[PDB]
Amino acid sequence: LKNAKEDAIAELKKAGITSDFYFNAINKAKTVEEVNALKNEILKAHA
Repeated sequence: LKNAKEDAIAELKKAGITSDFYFNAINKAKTVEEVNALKNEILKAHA
């Protein structure tokens, strides 16, 4: 769970997401699936 969130946040920075409640959802993410869900949702949303 630890590094997953960091890779997600990093990948968002790569995607071009600099909006910080999303970083603080990802850091609150209870499960890895939820981490991925957030990342994929944000990506698809901005896409």
